[PDB]
Amino acid sequence: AHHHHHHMVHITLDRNTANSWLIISKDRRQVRMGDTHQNVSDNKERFSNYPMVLGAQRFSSGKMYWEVDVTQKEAWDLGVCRDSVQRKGQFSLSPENGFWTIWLWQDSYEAGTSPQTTLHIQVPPCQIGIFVDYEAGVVSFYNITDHGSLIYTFSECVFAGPLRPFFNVGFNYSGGNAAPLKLCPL
Amino acid sequence: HHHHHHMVHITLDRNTANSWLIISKDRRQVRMGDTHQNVSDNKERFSNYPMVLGAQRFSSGKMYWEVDVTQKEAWDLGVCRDSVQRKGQFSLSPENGFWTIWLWQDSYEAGTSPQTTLHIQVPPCQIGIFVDYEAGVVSFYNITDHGSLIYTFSECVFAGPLRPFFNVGFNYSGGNAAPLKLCPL
Repeated sequence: AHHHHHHMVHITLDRNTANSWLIISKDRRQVRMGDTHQNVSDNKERFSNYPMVLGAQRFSSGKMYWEVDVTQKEAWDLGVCRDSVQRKGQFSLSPENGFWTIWLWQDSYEAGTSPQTTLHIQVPPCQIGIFVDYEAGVVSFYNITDHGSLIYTFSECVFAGPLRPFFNVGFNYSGGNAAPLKLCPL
Repeated sequence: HHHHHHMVHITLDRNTANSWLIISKDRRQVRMGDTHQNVSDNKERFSNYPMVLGAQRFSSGKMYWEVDVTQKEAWDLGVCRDSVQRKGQFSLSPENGFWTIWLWQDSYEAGTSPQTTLHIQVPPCQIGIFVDYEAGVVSFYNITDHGSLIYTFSECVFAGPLRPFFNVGFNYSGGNAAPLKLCPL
């Protein structure tokens, strides 16, 4: 269990960074993958190749905590990234590329080290806690569903500028990944 | 099957290939790399998926070729219109100019809209692809299972030249690094 709760922040999704196929709720607290290219203007901030979107918030100092609902989802990537991350084309999620993430992919939980580190989770999470300590260079992930158990911590992170909450809802080739990512209500 | 007498020698068209694809010197094998492969962007190149086309173009006749899929966790294979879109996101369907089958997360499917599940008993290691342009037919055969029929698209509206089509798939799991190979004649 942890004591990051007193550092919780209210995250909203940045529509200008969202892949053109994403459908984001009115309050910008939920996101799902849609079935068509969804009428949005071209900009350099927008992720082009993956169902990714950033939180609107920028962090250059302090301790921040937020929670993400992943109930019923078969794939997702979650964490935090540099504002400077590549938006266009193909790229790997790694600290070198400015991403500190974990994911669910094909029934396996992984930390986004390079190469990936498989995580042994006894209770599949329905909700994920994400903690960032900017000055310390720490990004931690917690299994809210299972006693706030620790999933993984990145340490000695090179943030090298502002950080952004990071989300990938994932594609849905099997039909089993339609569920949204939701930011849990504080 | 009885399509062996229509076999053609297929080679891969480098200019069409996703930029992370590693294509052998003989242009008969392809696998997913972990970085860009120092190729320049062009209008032909698939941008969003690890796809590549055969260099050959067909507007008539009967053609057959074979692809090795040994070990691979995921792939898409078949034939497509030369006019298919190369950029952005799209589904593989006849409406979009693709006649394909795939292996995705332990299920074999045909690329209809919506997808049609296949009835494969023996997991293939090699797939034979037959196209009869005039007949409007694309058929898939399980070479591993004595050439048994997998799937036939008929009443195909080819609507112009066709290209062999390949997708090696991404390798997020670490378990899909295997190449696609064009089997020797």
